[PDB]
Amino acid sequence: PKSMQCKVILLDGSEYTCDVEKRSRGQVLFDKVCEHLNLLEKDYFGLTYRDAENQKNWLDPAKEIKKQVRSGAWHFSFNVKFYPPDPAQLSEDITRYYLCLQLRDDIVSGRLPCSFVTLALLGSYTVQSELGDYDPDECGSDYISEFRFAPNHTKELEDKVIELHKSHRGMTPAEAEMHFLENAKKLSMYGVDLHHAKDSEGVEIMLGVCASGLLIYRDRLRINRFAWPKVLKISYKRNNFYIKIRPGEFEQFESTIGFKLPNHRAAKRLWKVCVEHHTFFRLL
Ligand SMILES: CNS(=O)(=O)Cc1cc(C)on1
Repeated sequence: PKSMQCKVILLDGSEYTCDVEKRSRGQVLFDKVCEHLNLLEKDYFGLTYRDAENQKNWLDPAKEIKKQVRSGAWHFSFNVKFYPPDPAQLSEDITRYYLCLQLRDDIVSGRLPCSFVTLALLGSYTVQSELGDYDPDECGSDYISEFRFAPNHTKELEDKVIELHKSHRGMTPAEAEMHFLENAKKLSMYGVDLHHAKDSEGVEIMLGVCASGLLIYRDRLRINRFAWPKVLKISYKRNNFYIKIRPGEFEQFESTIGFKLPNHRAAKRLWKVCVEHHTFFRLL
């Protein structure tokens, strides 16, 4: 029984290595990584790989790993797939922990834009969670944390992290992680998966996929939103993505909105993440 070596980048930046039978479904590898992480609330997470075009794809747990990675290396990342709008209601602290680690990467990467004050406040909770109570002995007037807090670090930002860290004396790691999440969950790009696209007129837009629905970013004043309940049918054909928008009261017909994606693979990927978000965040 032939086994393939799998390498998974964990959210703390370390590498987990295991073996699975070469005909294994994605669920097999996912279960091994989740057991390694002592993670029970597995439903919010998944594994990503890079396709032949270097695009991030979700590893489908129902399908063979080899028929997804195809010609590519068996290298993956462990990531949050469904960002909970209500992190307080997750049953375990360790779930909230992995969600914080993902969000810290969302912030440092620039995928999750954040004001100066929120960067400093999120930083201060991470520092409290990881070092515990503020200690002056560690930090002088010229202190710069090992912690990456932001896409661009400034001395002013480091100073504000410390000032807020001082206010958190006695806060437990679980408590600081919950505060991190209560702030992060409010950011306008929290849990928004962005896809480049063109509207039916050729104008360049972003489509955002998240808990509350499909978002269409056209300009800083032209932002459309389709709550999942208002979405009957999601389809793709060639380079095109389509959503069937439910008839308004007393309207005779559904409305159809069409987008142009860069290529057929980009259209399919957007369709799949939409269907998965629609299913997941249909109901409670
Ligand atoms: C605490 N989790 S949440 O995403 O905020 C709500 C939710 C969705 C599903 C499924 O289970 N719970």
